[PDB]
Amino acid sequence: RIALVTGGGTGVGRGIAQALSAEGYSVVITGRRPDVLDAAAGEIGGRTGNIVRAVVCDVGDPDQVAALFAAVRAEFARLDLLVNNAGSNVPPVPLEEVTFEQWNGIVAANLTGAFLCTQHAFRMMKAQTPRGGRIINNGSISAQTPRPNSAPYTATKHAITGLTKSTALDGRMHDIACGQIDIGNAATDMTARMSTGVLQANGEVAAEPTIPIEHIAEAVVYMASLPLSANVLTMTVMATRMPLVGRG
Amino acid sequence: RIALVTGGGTGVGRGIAQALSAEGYSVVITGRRPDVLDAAAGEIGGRTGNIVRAVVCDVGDPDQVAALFAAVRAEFARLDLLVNNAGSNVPPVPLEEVTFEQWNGIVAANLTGAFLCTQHAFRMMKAQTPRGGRIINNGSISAQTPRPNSAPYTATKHAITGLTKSTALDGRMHDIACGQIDIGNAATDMTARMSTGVLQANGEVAAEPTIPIEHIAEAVVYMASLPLSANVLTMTVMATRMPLVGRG
Amino acid sequence: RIALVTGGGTGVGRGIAQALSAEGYSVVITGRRPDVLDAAAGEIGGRTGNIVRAVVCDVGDPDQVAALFAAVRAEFARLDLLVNNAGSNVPPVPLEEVTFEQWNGIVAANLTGAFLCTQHAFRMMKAQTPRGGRIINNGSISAQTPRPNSAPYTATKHAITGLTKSTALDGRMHDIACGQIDIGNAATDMTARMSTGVLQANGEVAAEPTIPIEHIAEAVVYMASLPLSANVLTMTVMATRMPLVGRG
Amino acid sequence: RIALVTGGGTGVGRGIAQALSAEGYSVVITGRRPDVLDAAAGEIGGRTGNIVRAVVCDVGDPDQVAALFAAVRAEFARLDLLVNNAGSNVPPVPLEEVTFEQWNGIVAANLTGAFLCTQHAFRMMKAQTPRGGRIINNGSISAQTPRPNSAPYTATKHAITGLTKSTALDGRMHDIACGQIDIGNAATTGVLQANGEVAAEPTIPIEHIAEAVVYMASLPLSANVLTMTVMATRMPLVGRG
Repeated sequence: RIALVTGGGTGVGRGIAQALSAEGYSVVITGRRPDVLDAAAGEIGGRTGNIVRAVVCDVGDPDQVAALFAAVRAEFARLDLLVNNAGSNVPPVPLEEVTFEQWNGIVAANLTGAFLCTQHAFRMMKAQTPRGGRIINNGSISAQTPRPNSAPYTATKHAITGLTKSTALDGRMHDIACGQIDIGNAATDMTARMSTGVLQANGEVAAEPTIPIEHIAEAVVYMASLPLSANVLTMTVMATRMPLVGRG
Repeated sequence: RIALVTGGGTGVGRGIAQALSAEGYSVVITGRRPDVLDAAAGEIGGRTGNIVRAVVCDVGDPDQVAALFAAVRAEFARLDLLVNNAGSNVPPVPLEEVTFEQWNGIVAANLTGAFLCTQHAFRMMKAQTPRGGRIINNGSISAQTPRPNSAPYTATKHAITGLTKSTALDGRMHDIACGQIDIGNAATDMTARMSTGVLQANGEVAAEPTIPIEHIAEAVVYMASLPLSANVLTMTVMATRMPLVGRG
Repeated sequence: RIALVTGGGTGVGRGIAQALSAEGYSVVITGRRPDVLDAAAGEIGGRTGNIVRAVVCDVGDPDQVAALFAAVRAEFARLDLLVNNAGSNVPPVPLEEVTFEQWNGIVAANLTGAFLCTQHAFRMMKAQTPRGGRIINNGSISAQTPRPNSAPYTATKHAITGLTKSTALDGRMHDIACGQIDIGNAATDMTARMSTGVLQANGEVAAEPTIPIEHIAEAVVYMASLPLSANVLTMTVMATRMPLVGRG
Repeated sequence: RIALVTGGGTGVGRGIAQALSAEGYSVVITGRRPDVLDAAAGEIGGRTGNIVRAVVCDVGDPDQVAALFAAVRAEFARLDLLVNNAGSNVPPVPLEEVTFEQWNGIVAANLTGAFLCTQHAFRMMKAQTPRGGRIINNGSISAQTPRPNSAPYTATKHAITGLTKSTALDGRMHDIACGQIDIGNAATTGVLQANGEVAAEPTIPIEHIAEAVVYMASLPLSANVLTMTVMATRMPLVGRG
């Protein structure tokens, strides 16, 4: 099975790529930093003995995205699983202080990118035989309830839910499944913004609990392990003790 | 670890119970049909080789649920996992023709039982040591979007979403996690091969695609396997090509 | 036009009944206490010069609900609007201390009543010429996000959302429109000035910002002003500054 | 009271502007077509006797957006109400056939414009005295449930839900309220059903949408319609597709 994980050189993406590789998949990963990507491909293929190709790619750029998918096709002929994971955040700055440059950055990375990757996945999954495949979109807890000072991130994540639905709907008759995982506070280490301090509903900065990245990878492996006729349309996996379920 | 699965003698409940047993849990299942319950317990018990107990119990009855929980406490002293699976649908009938008996019946089976068991899980989990546990509510995609002639069913399943939400909020400080699985057309092979017709949005009757019960049991196993600090707040697992994600 | 407002002798329901009457509806309000209900009807009819009829009734009781609707048919021969407003919020107690009596009462008040009335509205609205009419369900902010120690109320209000969806679906072909209003901290000037403490997400007690009942009343008048072919499917009207939209 | 309606020259926006102008608001409308915009402002103004200004302005352009709000501040010194109504759709072409231009254009129209106007509204409303004001976001039924071949539209409208929540949250302590209206089949023949078939659907007069917006804005800042869905009753939505 062929898998493509955008933003798979670092963090959650990497742990997903790693777990996917251990399960047998051939895995392509994308990122913008060749050293990081090269490194991760080497370590993961290292451990698993299975194929790991690294393509440097800006998913906001349509030519680069188109090139990425033409390379994947040229080497593997088909694509069985796409994990749309590339993203980014804005500093928690006041809403009216977000620069145009920051705004464009997050729309491209968090929404446009996931959209261009879906298009190319559709074109490949429709054409290949057997037809079909799965697309899993990395969402966020921000697809449900915002932190203060997070309009852009919160918009782009909400937009991903929309994308997931339309994709789930348009792909139905084509044996293409689409599902979304909303992630709550997954972190490799205390270097992450959750341990470093994130805004609470009252506008204060505080540290929040996190969950090992390993659990998310596990979850995604389960979503992808399903036959095309089953689908995890949405799932929320989170640090249990982080604020979310109460009023803020 | 000790697990309790209501309505675990049949269907989704049985598959969940079996999977949990194969995972090494000591499993306790409930139901109203003694033969069927024993049979189930015996079979699972055999294949896995672990303690699978069967208690005949009407989870809509406070006295029975009390006994149910007193039994569990007396044998195992603790409870790590409660799966609220007991529940039943209803043959569709025009909204105004639903009898009081039917309404009351479907409220007790789909809501009250799950509430009563949650109550007792909480009391056990808050008092046991180590303290804490996980509660998984079986909801339904009717918690999202109804079939025609299903007000009572749709209401109780929406009500489960709220129950999960409150249980999750109230349990947060006690290491008690709760999450909901919304299932879309899971069926045993025999039941699915029946091609039972169901009401579409336009009122027509037609059979729908289904998925194996195993995939739901795998998902519940995953949910349950996380440490207490992690939680699947919700997840929709479904037959990919059944109607739902588009407009009805 | 004929309108029926359950629990319309007091609070939000009384305010709605007042505004509808002011709009030239004939209004039937229901409630458990005769003196209260009678006074309200007379007070309202006074200001507007329109018929306000007070029926002392427990909408959780099937027989009573039947007499109620029979009394409505016998006098006005039609029903054009049903506002399911009767309900109640238990004073907050730990999840596991909620008595069976409390549970049955809140489920009967907050969900059963609305269903039974909706059943009879259907009956009448399908029979009359020309057919149709509107149903407005009083949901809650708790249909979205719970306060701590409120699983029963949160569950019954979530349930109303299910009810509304199925009602809207089933009524479609009969020119019956269903919509729901989720109210956030609406209060009488009397009740509001008391500064009553309520539970926050963290378990602290504090008074919260409120809004005049008059605004909910105005909202319902708008919902009902639409021809049957248009519908406010849902609206949330709330105190702008009360906690809700951020994480708790 | 000073109101600003983006895309107020035509369709739903123009209805909202008309209704607001009738309630006694001074109104500013925006659009890219000066001829249409000028004429709509004249029609409305002549009907109500109230000030209606037309600013030619593409909301996806941060300079034009800044210049627009500077003109509002210049004449009125304040803004009480922003209605983010501007927006567009993309032909029901299959998902992989949508062009990059079509994508960029709907993103700019439906999400970026709303965000940019929101920014400037915040700046003004936090500075003016009395401070605060209200922002009403025109969302869509597509923020709940998609038609086939509508990923870009469905995503951007879902994004509006995110924007609304964050605005409501960040605005709370500055006497800024923000709510969203999801419209179903405003009249402005056949559209795509869940099964891919083309069929026509019930609609609702612009007049009822405008009424709903007028209701939302009639509230004092301490009250807010956080979201509402106003729709043609008998259109598919609440059932499975």
